[PDB]
Amino acid sequence: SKYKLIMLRHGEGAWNKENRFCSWVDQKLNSEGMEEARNCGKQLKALNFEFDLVFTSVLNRSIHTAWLILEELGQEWVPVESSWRLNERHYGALIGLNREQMALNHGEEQVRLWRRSYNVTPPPIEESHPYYQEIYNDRRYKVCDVPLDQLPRSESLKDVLERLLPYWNERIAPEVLRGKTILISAHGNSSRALLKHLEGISDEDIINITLPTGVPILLELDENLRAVGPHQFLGDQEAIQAAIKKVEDQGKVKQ
Amino acid sequence: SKYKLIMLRHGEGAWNKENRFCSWVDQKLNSEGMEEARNCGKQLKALNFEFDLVFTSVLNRSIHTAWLILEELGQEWVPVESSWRLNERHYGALIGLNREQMALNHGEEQVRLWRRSYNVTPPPIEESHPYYQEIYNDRRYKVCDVPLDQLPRSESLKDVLERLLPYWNERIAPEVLRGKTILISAHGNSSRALLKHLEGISDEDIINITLPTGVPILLELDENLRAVGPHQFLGDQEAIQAAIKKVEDQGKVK
Ligand SMILES: O=C(O)[C@@H](COP(=O)(O)O)OP(=O)(O)O
Ligand SMILES: O=C(O)[C@@H](COP(=O)(O)O)OP(=O)(O)O
Repeated sequence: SKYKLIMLRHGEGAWNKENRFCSWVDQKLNSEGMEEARNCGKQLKALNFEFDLVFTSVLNRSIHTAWLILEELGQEWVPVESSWRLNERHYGALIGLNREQMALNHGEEQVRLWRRSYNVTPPPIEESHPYYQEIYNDRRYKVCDVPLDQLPRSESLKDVLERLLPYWNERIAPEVLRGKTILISAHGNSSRALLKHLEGISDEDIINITLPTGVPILLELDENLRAVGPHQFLGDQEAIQAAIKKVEDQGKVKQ
Repeated sequence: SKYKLIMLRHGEGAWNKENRFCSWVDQKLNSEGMEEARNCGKQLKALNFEFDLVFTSVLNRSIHTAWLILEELGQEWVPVESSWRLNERHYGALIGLNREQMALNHGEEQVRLWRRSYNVTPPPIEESHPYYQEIYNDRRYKVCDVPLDQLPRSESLKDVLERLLPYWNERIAPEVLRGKTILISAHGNSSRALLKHLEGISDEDIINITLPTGVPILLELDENLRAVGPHQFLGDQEAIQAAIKKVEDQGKVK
């Protein structure tokens, strides 16, 4: 048989309007991001989706996005599970910094490696970093399945997959094989990591994949939980392609 | 108090202005009801509550109340679990009717009996009722731990406790004993039901218990999960007392 699930990246936040890496900083959605979530819900309602389970990260923007979608669907009673393993990639010391500023300071090539490469690891975030405390003093990281001191201080996309894959195999994949309709409300790079795995994208090719925000991602899997075909985006394709470019352009020097 | 837990009933719903028995009909919170939820979260945050698990009914107003509370607490990550067993008492045929109009026509004492009695079972809702289809056709009841045809069509407060107690004993109680701080976002009568049980309130005394909306109810339990003392409403008692009278007045003429 074949199985379909929905994956999506939450919408806008104050920091991305400023083009700053947010990552593990628990920023809330802004008005726009909230609306993008509701629009995703309306599209899903149009397709008459009836979810059985929802998985999110422990970053509140991921959870609020799910809640907004469920409300649009009148499905607020559907079980939700949140895990740090779906958290956006940890950008380490790059957290809070302006992407275009990084391109000017280190060049576009380096920035593209930091943002999209598979193996490159961002410099780790140190205790002196402006957002260090706000992150590691939060109780949500004191009750994860890994000790607080063992949580990453930065992650390469490969690092993300290593901590996300076990969660997918052990808690999400089984539900898919049981025919459950699943919604994964994740982030830009945690989503790319999952896609890289399910579609068997190469270490090299994954660098060219950029996901637009607030856009339902359609993915169909076979009996072996491997992608039957490339992931697709639900909505106006031209607008989605333009949004993908805007994300890419955030790491480019003006011209 | 070896264990402490918070329970509360959600604020005003979409039918509150009309003062109609909502019960199993899935109406959403109105503007005021949302604020009541937010104020609850603020009050809980001021008292340093850190929840580890939240239980709600499957009625959206109860879930939304929990979500708003969690947001004020910055605890949106805390696990939430929902069950029809925490649903408000099923008002049967009385669903959709105006409380005050009933009081006018049948007498305040009669309506008070229907609302707070422990043993009186309201007339069952019938297929001809305006809100029957809307309730029993909903997918949330298709995936219950009980067959659709087995779900009640009306419930006395005693019936409510009977289908709520199992959920408490099997899912909630164990967590409390594990030291977890729990929040129960329930309803006017399902909350009364749980209180009767936990505080060992008599069949007669339970009739005089009316719970205010949007007010956190602190319950302190011992090793046997039995209330050590009476439930405590967290907030200004005078304002809380008025919130209670508001509920009682819903069944009074004028
Ligand atoms: O790291 C972040 O803040 C972005 C991704 O940024 P880029 O890797 O695309 O630059 O993830 P999001 O929080 O928007 O889901
Ligand atoms: O819908 C209901 O019947 C009320 C209780 O009504 P009364 O027994 O207080 O009249 O429960 P709620 O929806 O507010 O949680």
